[PDB]
Amino acid sequence: AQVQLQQSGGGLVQAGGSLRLSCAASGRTHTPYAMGWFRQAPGKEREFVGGIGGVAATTTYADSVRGRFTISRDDAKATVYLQMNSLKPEDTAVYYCATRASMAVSTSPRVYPIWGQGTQVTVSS
Amino acid sequence: MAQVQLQQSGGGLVQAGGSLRLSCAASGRTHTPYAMGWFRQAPGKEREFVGGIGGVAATTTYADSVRGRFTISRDDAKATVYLQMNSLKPEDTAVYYCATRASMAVSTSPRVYPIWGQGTQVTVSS
Amino acid sequence: AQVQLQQSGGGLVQAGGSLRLSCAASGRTHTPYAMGWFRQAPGKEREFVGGIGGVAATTTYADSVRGRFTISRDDAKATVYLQMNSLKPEDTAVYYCATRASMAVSTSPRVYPIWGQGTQVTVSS
Amino acid sequence: AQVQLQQSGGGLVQAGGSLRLSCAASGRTHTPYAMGWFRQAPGKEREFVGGIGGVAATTTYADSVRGRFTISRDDAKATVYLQMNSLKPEDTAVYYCATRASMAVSTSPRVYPIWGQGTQVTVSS
Ligand SMILES: O=C(Nc1ccc(Cl)cc1)Nc1ccc(Cl)c(Cl)c1
Ligand SMILES: O=C(Nc1ccc(Cl)cc1)Nc1ccc(Cl)c(Cl)c1
Ligand SMILES: O=C(Nc1ccc(Cl)cc1)Nc1ccc(Cl)c(Cl)c1
Ligand SMILES: O=C(Nc1ccc(Cl)cc1)Nc1ccc(Cl)c(Cl)c1
Repeated sequence: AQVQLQQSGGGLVQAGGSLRLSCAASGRTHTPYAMGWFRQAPGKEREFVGGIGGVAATTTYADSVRGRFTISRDDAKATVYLQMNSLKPEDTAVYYCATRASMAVSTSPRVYPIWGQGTQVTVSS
Repeated sequence: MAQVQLQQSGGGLVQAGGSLRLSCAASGRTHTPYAMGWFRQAPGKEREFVGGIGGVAATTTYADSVRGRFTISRDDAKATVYLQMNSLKPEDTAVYYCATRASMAVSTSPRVYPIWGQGTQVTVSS
Repeated sequence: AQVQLQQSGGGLVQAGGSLRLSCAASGRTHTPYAMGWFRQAPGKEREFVGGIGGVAATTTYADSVRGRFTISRDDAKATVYLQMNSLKPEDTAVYYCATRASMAVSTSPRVYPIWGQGTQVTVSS
Repeated sequence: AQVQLQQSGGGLVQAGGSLRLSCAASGRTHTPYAMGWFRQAPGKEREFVGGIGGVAATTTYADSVRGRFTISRDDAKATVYLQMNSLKPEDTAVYYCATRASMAVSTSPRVYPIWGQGTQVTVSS
């Protein structure tokens, strides 16, 4: 692979809690390229959460996470973050970052050829 | 005695085009929907608004000169607000301050914020 | 009410993670005086965690936290910090700082007349 | 290439004042590896100030700073701090942090391949 994505920072929190995930990229990195966050809960397909792309770090969000989750990036560290607030039990899933050779963010996981390892996030009621 | 205390971290010297993350950790009677504003001040210059975050939905606002380069976010449970800087320029050199007030509305005037961080130096070499 | 201690910095940490607590002193402060750190889990008495005192900022630690926790102090801010690393569930507890009119760090809570209000630290695994 | 360190927080202080420097590590970090602090005044070569290393986080100090300066570590944030107290004008210098692929602390700058950018510190009369 041209690029390797290493994820950090999940765990188990109570409803209303916060977590921050990181996705550190190494290899032939290019920070304007799209980084997507996707999650997969038990029994479900990979659902798009949000993405970041472009020379100006523009973000886009799924309806179910807007306002609560925030995506950012540190260019010099080649790292993209997913800040999660007001967490809900329904947010429980394995979270993945993924990237592709385009600035454009897509909702389809299938157009991202490069995947991080996944991080479990679990939210108690 | 203040009702809230702001403790700033991060900063330093980087090259033009570099990146930094600044942190502003709030303690005491904290209420995370209240506005947190970032201001900067370079030696011999007036204070100026950088950007801010506020509201239940974490709405952000920025000065024109930093839009597309700086991003503000918050971590409610750590009661901490971050200012992510990318594509840094010599022009961005200054002490950076966070500030807060008992209102969700982000104001661009420093006068309306009664509570201040201690500042952190950011130097961007030419 | 000769010196008062305001704590900061508690909360939920994931197993293996880190947290810094703060204890700020106000009033007729003497930074060479001993600041003790103690914790209490439900169903146990306040047990000594560690402490700092003297002009040289000498420290001492309970066996179970040595290597993992560091105490330090900032004289101009009249603040003492508890840096905690490699946190595990056994560390979950309400954590207190305390002081006394003496440079000697005592392991007994009874000889400290000044207490901070305490903060909860919860670790899940 | 493998780890970067970013230093924070220089500045002016009065004699008798305190200051806290940070050294944030990023990349393929290993937190028990040795991080040394050095200082250099108007061209004199970097003299050792202190270091921290090992699983149990052991600290070592130069004679000229012991007691007054303290080093600690936050493993979660891959950051090392140097807290400075009772500062005096002879402490005026550029301070650096450095790291190496070994737990062992050494007093020689040479054996640390990785260098922070340096922070100025100035202490007045
Ligand atoms: O590098 C990246 N994305 C990326 C995005 C944000 C940050 Cl901070 C860092 C890296 N993508 C990339 C690079 C090369 C190829 Cl071939 C492909 Cl297919 C993708
Ligand atoms: O608490 C805050 N702001 C704040 C904003 C964001 C975060 Cl993550 C955390 C805290 N302000 C506040 C609170 C009380 C008073 Cl009196 C005043 Cl005057 C201001
Ligand atoms: O001041 C302190 N402790 C203290 C410790 C560390 C720092 Cl950084 C700052 C302050 N104790 C004190 C002071 C006065 C009295 Cl009467 C008594 Cl009874 C205790
Ligand atoms: O990681 C480190 N040091 C370090 C020290 C303190 C903390 Cl909190 C975190 C990290 N060194 C390192 C790591 C890799 C390489 Cl190749 C080299 Cl050459 C050095």
